[PDB]
Amino acid sequence: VIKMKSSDSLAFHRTQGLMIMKTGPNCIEHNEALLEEAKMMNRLRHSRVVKLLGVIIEEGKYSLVMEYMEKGNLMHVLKAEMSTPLSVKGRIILEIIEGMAYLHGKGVIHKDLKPENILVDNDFHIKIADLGLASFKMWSKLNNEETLYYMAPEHLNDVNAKPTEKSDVYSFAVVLWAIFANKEPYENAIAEQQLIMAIKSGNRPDVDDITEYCPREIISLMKLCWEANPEARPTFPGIEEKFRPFYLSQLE
Ligand SMILES: Cc1nnc(N2CCC(C(=O)N3NCC[C@H]3c3cc(F)cc(F)c3)CC2)o1
Repeated sequence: VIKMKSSDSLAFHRTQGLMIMKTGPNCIEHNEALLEEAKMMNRLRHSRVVKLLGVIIEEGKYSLVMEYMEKGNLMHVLKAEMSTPLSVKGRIILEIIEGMAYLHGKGVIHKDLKPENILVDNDFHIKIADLGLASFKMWSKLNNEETLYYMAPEHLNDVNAKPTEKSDVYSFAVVLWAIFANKEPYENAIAEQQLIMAIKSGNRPDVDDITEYCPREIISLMKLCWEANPEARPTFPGIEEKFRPFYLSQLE
């Protein structure tokens, strides 16, 4: 089931086309649990969510195979020479909301939503990725064996609090900012105790640090989504209800 061979990093699959792949002694004790987890994550099927295409479960060699995304991540695309128009940026936002509302609907809480986890195709359409394996516990353990700017403040200096749907809504708010500032927030200052405590105090990325035009509605949306109280933040279906009419009438 959903098993690949190395005989079948950018990888040209033998029969099913272009794909992205991410590659220790074999431990038969965890192979069944890894295969079960990949099958589980493979059940996540949405137009704006990255599709986990396959796995390579071989002796001492483990790999995860996802689909190809030509233009790389959202930060790479924003920091490019050619500027991205408001209509494209607004579409990217709507697609992020859709992909996140799908994940939340399937009980998946991202925990690590950031521009590096938003992949872009040639046609500037996006897909939500989990490149840091935050939603794979079995496979994350293999990766570790012998950025905090998008993190909700309830998790900063508090590892034990269980993340929620509202933890992702906070991350979205900073992605929203980054889309308009065309850069990473907080002047790219090393994640420090000064910075963590400041964010916890109430500090947010500088809205006035956005030089290009950002509509009134999008500033309100990011300010509402990065609220200190998680209960005051909207849901992704809630955000969609307001954002889809705004994109159609004003941004498209
Ligand atoms: C190279 C390379 N480096 N990493 C990988 N992976 C690991 C992440 C995988 C991934 O994005 N997903 N798995 C299936 C659905 C999707 C997903 C998206 C979310 F927004 C949240 C999720 F919980 C899961 C793709 C393969 O391949």
